[PDB]
Amino acid sequence: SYIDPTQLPYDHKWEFPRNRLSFGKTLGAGAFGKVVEATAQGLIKSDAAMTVAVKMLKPSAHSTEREALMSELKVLSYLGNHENIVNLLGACTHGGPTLVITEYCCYGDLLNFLRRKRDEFVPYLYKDFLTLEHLLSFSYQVAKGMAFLASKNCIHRDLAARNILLTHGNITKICDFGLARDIKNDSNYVDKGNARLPVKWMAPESIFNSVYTFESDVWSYGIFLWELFSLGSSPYPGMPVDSKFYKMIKEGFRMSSPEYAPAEMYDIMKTCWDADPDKRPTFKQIVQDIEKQISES
Ligand SMILES: COCCOc1cc(F)c2c(Nc3ccc(NC(=O)Cn4cc(C(C)C)nn4)cc3)ncnc2c1
Ligand SMILES: [Cl-]
Ligand SMILES: [Cl-]
Repeated sequence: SYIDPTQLPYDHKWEFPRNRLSFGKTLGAGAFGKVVEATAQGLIKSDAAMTVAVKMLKPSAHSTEREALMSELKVLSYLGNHENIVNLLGACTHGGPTLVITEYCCYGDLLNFLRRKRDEFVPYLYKDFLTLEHLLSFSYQVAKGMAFLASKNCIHRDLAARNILLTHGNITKICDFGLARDIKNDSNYVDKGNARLPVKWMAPESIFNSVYTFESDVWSYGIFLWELFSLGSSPYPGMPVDSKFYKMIKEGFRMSSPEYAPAEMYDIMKTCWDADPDKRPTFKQIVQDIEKQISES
């Protein structure tokens, strides 16, 4: 962390009346928070309703979780809108609990989308089959969103396919479910000290020294590329997170290329996984690299 989210300002232009929201089904829930599908009336200039996503806390939440939701709102307001990120539509900070209104993404999280599309995947129609072209586009859009986050001095800390949403026209949006994810029952989060952490996506310096940087997010992006080109497989298959796992990461063990990864995409993964953070590429360098790969395709 380079910037203190609590000190970031919230623009009151985002303020929306909560009585103009109609809550539907829960899209995701954790121990202290949830994301609900909702209908927002008067969000559009004309008298028309629109589907939105609303993040809110559960009655189970404490002062820490209340501050974390406000900190998330300040970060979203500070960042402003970007094509490759879930965008803020509004918020409710008066007359009740904090509500954060973000855009609805019709295809949901990228991880479940890849798992659902896995069997009909075509490397190279009405069928809407997942292709290598879509995977390259997804890699490019996420690198672009990450380059923008880096440019605003923001560290994601939990970049993974599960924190990517898919919307209209195979458009990816970096998100953070955070408290609206049941990390206690998610096998992708491991007990490490007093926390439940996504260890298989974390850079060694994050694991062993609690250091989160622009470079540690780059490491996670490399893990994300592995998930993407394996069509939603869990990283380090058959390897539990134990003493042997930590020893192997420290001693230089790295995953082999996934079945559908082009050699140039696996080259990015290897550089993302450099033990030296200074030897890893920046998100901007990754964007330029993928750009070249797409044009040459
Ligand atoms: C087949 O699928 C059917 C549709 O299913 C869904 C499921 C969902 F969970 C959805 C969803 N959830 C959601 C996830 C995260 C957040 N909040 C943030 O990301 C806030 N944020 C953003 C950041 C950084 C800038 C990256 N940090 N915090 C808000 C909402 N949203 C929209 N549409 C969804 C659609
Ligand atoms: Cl509850
Ligand atoms: Cl609250």
